[PDB]
Amino acid sequence: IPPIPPVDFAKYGEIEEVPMTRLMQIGATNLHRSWLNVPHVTQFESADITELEAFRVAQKAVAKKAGVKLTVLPLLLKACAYLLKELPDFNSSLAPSGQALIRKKYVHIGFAVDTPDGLLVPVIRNVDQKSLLQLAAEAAELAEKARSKKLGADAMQGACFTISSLGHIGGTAFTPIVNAPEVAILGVSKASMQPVWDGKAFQPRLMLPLSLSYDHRVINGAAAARFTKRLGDLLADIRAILL
Amino acid sequence: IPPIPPVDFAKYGEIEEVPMTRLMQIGATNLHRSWLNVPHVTQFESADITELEAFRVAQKAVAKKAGVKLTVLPLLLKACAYLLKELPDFNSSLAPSGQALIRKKYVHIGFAVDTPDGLLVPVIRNVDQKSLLQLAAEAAELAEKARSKKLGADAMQGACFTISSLGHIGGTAFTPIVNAPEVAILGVSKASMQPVWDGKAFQPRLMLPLSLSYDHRVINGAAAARFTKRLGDLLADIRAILL
Amino acid sequence: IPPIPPVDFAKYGEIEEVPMTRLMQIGATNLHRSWLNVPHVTQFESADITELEAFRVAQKAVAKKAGVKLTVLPLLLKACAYLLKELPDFNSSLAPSGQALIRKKYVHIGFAVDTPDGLLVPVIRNVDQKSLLQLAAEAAELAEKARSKKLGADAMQGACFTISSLGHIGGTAFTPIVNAPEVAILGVSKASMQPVWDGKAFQPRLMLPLSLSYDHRVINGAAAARFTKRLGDLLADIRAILL
Repeated sequence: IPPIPPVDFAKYGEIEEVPMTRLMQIGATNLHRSWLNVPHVTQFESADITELEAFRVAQKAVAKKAGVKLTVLPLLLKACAYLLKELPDFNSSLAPSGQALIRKKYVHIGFAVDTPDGLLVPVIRNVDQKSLLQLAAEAAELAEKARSKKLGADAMQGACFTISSLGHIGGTAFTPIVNAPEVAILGVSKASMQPVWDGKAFQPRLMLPLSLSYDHRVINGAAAARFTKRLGDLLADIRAILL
Repeated sequence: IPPIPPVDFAKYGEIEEVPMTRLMQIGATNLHRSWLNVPHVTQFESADITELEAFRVAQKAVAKKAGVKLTVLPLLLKACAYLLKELPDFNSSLAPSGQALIRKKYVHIGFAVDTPDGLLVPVIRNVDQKSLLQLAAEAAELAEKARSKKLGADAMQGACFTISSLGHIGGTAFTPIVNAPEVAILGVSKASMQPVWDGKAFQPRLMLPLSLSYDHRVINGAAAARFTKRLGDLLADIRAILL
Repeated sequence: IPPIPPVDFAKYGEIEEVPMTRLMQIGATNLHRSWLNVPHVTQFESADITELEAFRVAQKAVAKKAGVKLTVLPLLLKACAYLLKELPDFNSSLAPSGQALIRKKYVHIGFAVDTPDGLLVPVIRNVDQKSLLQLAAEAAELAEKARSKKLGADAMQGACFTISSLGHIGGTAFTPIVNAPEVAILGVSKASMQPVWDGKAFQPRLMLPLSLSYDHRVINGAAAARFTKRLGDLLADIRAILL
């Protein structure tokens, strides 16, 4: 792969060399290994979370009595675990012989935490088996452990899918990079009030933007549009997870 | 190109190996060969098809009397063939000497059909010369042939451009991968009612989302925005194809 | 990197070979070198420029008295220079030892001009130090020099960031390719009137679509969402540049 010509950057003005933490360099290498290895496609969709938000906000009492803050993330984690069980090609990996996929029978999901030294993706194990407030607490713990360099590498391992949420900073949608050997990563952005046709007039609904990137070798376009559609359906009525 | 480290996936839970059809493996290889070879950009645009939909729906009688179902696809095929004639760099390919483009003087277009064994892209030849109901029928035939493994490889050959339509499952936009040695692929998603400024108030218009990925080596950014703009214009009034 | 199988294209119809200008071939090579080398992500955002447009239009008198046309580009250039100073990782480059970043202490920005022979990206030096009408004039000069093959290669050098504006042709958003060894490129598309929730009803605001692609090795997802958010904030009130 042809390298970039070196440029003498100080010919154009003052420069200064800051160095990279080992975590950024590790990060850097893994992403470039994902990028050259995975033919990426991104599927955009946005979900109606007007009702999910109201749920979230009404349960602020309960959540505080349990010491967890309830955010959208445990609600995202729960719906994607249901779905990763319904559509198992998403919960799997290409075997190194290129000719089989390892379907994992377990659901562990990581999520991106951006710390000072770099990106960490702590994994929550068997997300399918935990409740909203369990997930809430654990997510929170692992994030502080991650910020405070106290996350032992055991916890960065063997995830089946990654969620990257930037809803807290902003943006309309992005195209995340798959953490190979996983096969898909959900990027989530800022929710906004949007007019939505109700058959007669435009209603304001709160809409969460979602960006699913996938490994096109394993997941085709119709499988991915069916996954973000189902996910949009589950987030608009989380009670469907009950049945 | 550095390979992905092998992970022992059964350390984290129960796994199961399902194998890949030869069609998926073929599929897989061709996409990775496209991905490493084509510097991709995706241009998003959305077109006003309120009038095209009404046309489509009013001609349901005619279409049934001819045995074809009229969908948006023959209407997409016709407009892109007009346009592939107007903007010939889109209907062409990079010569293997990297220093010339083969402009094709013919317009054959394929479209993605996702079958059980994998993705097939049957080609309709000389789309420029067929009418809406001819195109309607043929598309339909090739798709059933494709589902039923009866599509002879002659029909997967020598296309100039690909349309991938996921409007039937959902999604807001995606970033398709170019089927090299073609130079562009139109991805089409779900149409929705959207408010559109009429200079004075917001009108509800039915808007089709379009995602053109292209080979940035051959097509520059301004050529691609001019192609989806023209396409948006042609779909809002298909009568412009007449003149 | 596996090559594309050669196809005999004249088996399917009449072909014609047109050749590539040296500028397209140069262009072609640089993009493929960027693509294989940079793990790309694109961050979408859109900014409220209703007030910026009114400013622009009210100062048409002044601009004409100075001989410059005031467009959105000098306003984009100014806000990104402020911001490139606030978020210096965006104004920097990966050292060839892969383990340090060269932070540039200067702000020179290029912008894409698509000419007949190919894409040129003239650079305006020390954009941070020039005013709106200086920037206006210079941009304009360099563009005509670029169209007329009179741009000496000195002017295509040592830029820290690229803006590619296609707002003049159309489109909703695109995913530009980073001009390595730069680390980010802002793509800008067509502004449209959009309903925006004001807490009580939907107001029509003029919204500029922005698409920031970045080198994920150097910039993480949260840094990029913070850059397009800040940029959206600066374009909605350019007076913040004053303080």
